[PDB]
Amino acid sequence: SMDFMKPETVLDLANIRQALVRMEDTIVFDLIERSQFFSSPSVYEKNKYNIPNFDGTFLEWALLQLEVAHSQIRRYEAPDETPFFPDQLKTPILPPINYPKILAKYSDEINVNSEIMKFYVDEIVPQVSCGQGDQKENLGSASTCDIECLQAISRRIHFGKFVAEAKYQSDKPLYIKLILDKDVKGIENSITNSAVEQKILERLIVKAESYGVDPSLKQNVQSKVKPEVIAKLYKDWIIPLTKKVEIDYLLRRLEDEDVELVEKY
Amino acid sequence: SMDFMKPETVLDLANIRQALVRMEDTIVFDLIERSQFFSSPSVYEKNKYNIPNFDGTFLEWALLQLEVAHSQIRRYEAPDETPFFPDQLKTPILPPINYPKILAKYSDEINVNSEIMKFYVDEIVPQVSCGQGDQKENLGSASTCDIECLQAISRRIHFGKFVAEAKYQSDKPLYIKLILDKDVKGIENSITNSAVEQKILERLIVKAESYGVDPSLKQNVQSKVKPEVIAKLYKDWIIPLTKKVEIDYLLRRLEDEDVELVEKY
Ligand SMILES: N[C@@H](Cc1c[nH]c2ccccc12)C(=O)O
Ligand SMILES: N[C@@H](Cc1c[nH]c2ccccc12)C(=O)O
Ligand SMILES: [Mg+2]
Ligand SMILES: [Mg+2]
Ligand SMILES: [Mg+2]
Repeated sequence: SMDFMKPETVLDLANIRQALVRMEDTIVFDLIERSQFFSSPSVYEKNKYNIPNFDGTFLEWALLQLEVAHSQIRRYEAPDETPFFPDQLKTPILPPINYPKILAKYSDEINVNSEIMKFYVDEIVPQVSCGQGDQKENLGSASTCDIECLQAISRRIHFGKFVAEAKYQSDKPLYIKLILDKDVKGIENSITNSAVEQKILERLIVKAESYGVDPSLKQNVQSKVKPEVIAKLYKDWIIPLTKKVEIDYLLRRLEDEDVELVEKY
Repeated sequence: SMDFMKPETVLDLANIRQALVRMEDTIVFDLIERSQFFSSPSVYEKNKYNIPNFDGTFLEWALLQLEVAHSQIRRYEAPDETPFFPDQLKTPILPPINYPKILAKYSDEINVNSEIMKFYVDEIVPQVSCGQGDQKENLGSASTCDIECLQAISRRIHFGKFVAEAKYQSDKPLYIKLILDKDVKGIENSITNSAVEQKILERLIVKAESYGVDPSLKQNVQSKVKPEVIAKLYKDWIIPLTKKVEIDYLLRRLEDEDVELVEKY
């Protein structure tokens, strides 16, 4: 029932988990589409193409163009959108959506898109690609799929901000105590549910099978993305980084609280 | 095993079959992602928003921005990409890929993207959207999903150029006699296989259920996109328009053959 014009429907743990489940499908679809192309080392080589006045990889350059264009139509006014190039965005040409306040004022500074870009290129691309290879005529196709994947993974991971804020407002006296202690381990314990995480991993295995296998053949019955690769993407990267976002958000949460935490400290 | 650097592997009717089948997954995935948003009438209303120096809908404006950016990196030098705005593209900033010749010289002139935009907006959007209504904070999200859908559908329909050229080269003598005699029905009969059409259709219904139903919930099983809507999309629009591309390609095929056609004359 998530409605970003109604904060109470966004800061609802049941609505949040339902959206997270739906994001599993989105991410799996995007990886399956990226599995159409080879490892494509040229996409991720720094300045392989001497694009004038630009420094970086081809993927970074194509991502920068999309981000710049999407900033013109307010994509990063949304609280569930976190840009990879926050300093290079331009003023939108459409008037503001004017979202209600949901997250604390500093929330845009919680940005781990650099670590996402790093593990996506170094760990995921080699594992979801259909093979090792570099086809010049698929430079653009592969990098567009990369962008789709990168933006779905970044949305999922930075959704931890909504998880953290909803958890904060359900139990302010506990979290005020933890934040003033800087009890990083305590914060992690308060947000972690290992049993739920294992059941996410198991549902991902079945989604990779059901979405990644053509349902017309039962003679070449392999999934076009390895299910354990999908499960490992969450276990090793997406879930730990979501918690880092949540922890970093809470550690600064008293910056945007009334000094009536003198009551609870 | 299509290698667009190898013409013999592209004009392989078996290789074309597999690529069209792989495109079924891509289209179903995109419609499934579009089904997250409402019918969004504001996206498709002409000149609704205050966008300088432009006449059209917001979707058309956003699609134009993308096509212009992608043309800078040679997307429409590819013979399997057909632009929606062919007269508004920009000069590429990268040197060309240099594709070998696969299709006839006039191939870029057969372009049914106007028809695709029309039936997508008028017939597909209302049937896949989660409901009727506008949601201002999802104008961007819904338009981007539309663009993914439109580009996947356009690529599938304009793939009929490769189909026609592959058929033409498999049995030349047959087709010239037909093209010489302006028999659109005889050409239509030679390229139509109704039995395979019913088979891709039955596969689509199964694909819609496998990709659109959360497999952890496989009593109330509700697909994200109605299986009958995906079937009717191919039956009423995609298949007929692909054949239209094929006939219009073959009807002009003699423009790119030396006049030793006089043999078959
Ligand atoms: N596959 C071709 C054409 C293409 C498809 N989508 C693209 C997006 C961007 C650039 C190019 C493309 C290429 O990579 O060049
Ligand atoms: N949902 C918001 C933010 C957003 C997400 N993806 C987008 C893509 C383009 C533009 C905006 C967005 C909007 O449509 O405004
Ligand atoms: Mg997607
Ligand atoms: Mg090659
Ligand atoms: Mg897609």
